[PDB]
Amino acid sequence: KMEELFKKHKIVAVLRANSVEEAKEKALAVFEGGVHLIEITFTVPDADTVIKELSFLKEKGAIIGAGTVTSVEQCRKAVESGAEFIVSPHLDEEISQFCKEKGVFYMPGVMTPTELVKAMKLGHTILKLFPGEVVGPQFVKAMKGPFPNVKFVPTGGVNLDNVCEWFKAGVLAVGVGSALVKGTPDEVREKAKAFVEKIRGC
Amino acid sequence: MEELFKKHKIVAVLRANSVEEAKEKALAVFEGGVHLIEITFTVPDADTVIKELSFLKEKGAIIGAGTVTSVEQCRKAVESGAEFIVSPHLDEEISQFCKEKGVFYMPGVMTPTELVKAMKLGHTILKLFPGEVVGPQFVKAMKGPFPNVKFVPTGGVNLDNVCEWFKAGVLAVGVGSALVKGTPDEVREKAKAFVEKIRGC
Amino acid sequence: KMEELFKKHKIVAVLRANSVEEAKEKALAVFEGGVHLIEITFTVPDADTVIKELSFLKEKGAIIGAGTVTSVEQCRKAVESGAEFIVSPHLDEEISQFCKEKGVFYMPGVMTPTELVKAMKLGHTILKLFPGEVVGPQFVKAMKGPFPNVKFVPTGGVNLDNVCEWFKAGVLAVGVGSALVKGTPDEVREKAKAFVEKIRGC
Repeated sequence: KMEELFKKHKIVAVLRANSVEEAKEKALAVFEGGVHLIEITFTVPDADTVIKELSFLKEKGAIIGAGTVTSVEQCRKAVESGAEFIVSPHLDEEISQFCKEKGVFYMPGVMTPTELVKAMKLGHTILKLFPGEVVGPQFVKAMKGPFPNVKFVPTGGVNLDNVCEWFKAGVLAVGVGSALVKGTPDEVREKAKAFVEKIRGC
Repeated sequence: MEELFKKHKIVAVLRANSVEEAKEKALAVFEGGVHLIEITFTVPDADTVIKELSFLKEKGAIIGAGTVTSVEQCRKAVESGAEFIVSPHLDEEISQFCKEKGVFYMPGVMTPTELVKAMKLGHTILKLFPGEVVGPQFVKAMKGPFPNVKFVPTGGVNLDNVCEWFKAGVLAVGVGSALVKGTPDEVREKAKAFVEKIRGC
Repeated sequence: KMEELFKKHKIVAVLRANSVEEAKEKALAVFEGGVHLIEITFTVPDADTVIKELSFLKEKGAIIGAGTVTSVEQCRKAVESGAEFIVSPHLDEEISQFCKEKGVFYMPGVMTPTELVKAMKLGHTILKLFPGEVVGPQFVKAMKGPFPNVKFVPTGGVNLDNVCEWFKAGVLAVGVGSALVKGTPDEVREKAKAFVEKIRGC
């Protein structure tokens, strides 16, 4: 289910905020601007409450998941609250096993070939590449040869200026954080439109 | 292998879409002066390719396997005559198998922590991958804390940067697409250029 | 205590050298130039001798530690010789445990988010980022989002040109090797003065 969605939409909003109220406002803005894939990070206070209270956005077509998951306890709260996918900055075998038990899509984050192979051995072929800015599109191109079956979602410093370079390198989708989600809701809505249009343009 | 890497300085990392293409490129490269030939397991029937190139060993070619990601692949490569095993990552299971089998294994590493784990498994010659991400800078940085580790970078090594890599302190380089892509004739020629450029530094 | 000393002093001299006498010459030079945090690496011959012999600087306010610690054996010798902190290029769980037991500050080095999370699970929030020149201040900015409580001390290529960029990126302190330590004692002392001024400035 999830693979096809990331393939279709090509962008996930990585939602960081300092309150439940701010996170909800930003999720709503990104969605109004055309971003349907929305990751509520666990750096948001009461992130699980946010996910539960965004059920109304799901009714409209939004796909709400959880990010910055660094423990199975957070993963469980995320899933119980309605998360449709789980993302972490790192590779975590425990979270991977939890998500399989629940039948929930997990996208671990990797930065190295060894992390990549460990993730692939746990059944993962769609990987978050984090921090993408640091390793660059070059990393994605380098992985093509040895790992033709693996697809990346680079996250970390993705912005309007570098988004097309990532798609030129062969990426499945991008995770956009601060370049998308910072600002007044009107600003965020218009940044969401800018990103959707930028991607449709590469 | 240590001494072979030291002497030859270049390993062709051979990716190809067929057995026939892989064999023709391995011959091209050898004819152009590259003695260390790594048949990656992304080559279809990479097993068969290594076995069918076994005769080149009699001409002094050293045929190994690359992109080895499981012990099952490792077994097939060794069974078919691979003289060395290379992977993009550090694999404890492949390390152990190659230790018992008495075959040289060069794991790939990208970080100081990965490097240290590989050293603890008995390795001091490491594939650095992807070289284009981490660069000569990484090789120079490792000389401080780990003076006795030596790297063989794979990834983006080309005619313009091969000498910088050797300036940074690498033991040999692994060259893929810059060497191996194109037709047999183009590959044999690019092989010659790399040997001369490397000798030239 | 070390967290507080890092924040106060902001720069650690990372001493590599080919002899005891060279290491001591460089330590004195850097100290006379106002760098109080001094890391003797275990690539210095008889580095534990260097640590013991520099003990007199401690009454002057120097804080002397050991770096390039790659085994518990070296860690035990360093602490025995008077090392007040321990640093490694990598994350070593055995060293972390030993240092925990002995009650000595340990700063493991990490280069990836997966290594970072493992180090956090071992109790570390202050991390060496190595090699700094490969991941850059962009790694430090990228980590602020998911790991807002983690503080970095980059080592690798920090120099007078980029030192303020690392601090502007959010680093707690910097580890400086050859940009600081290379040269005649007189040269090293003036570079130490230069680094302390430049850091105070930004």
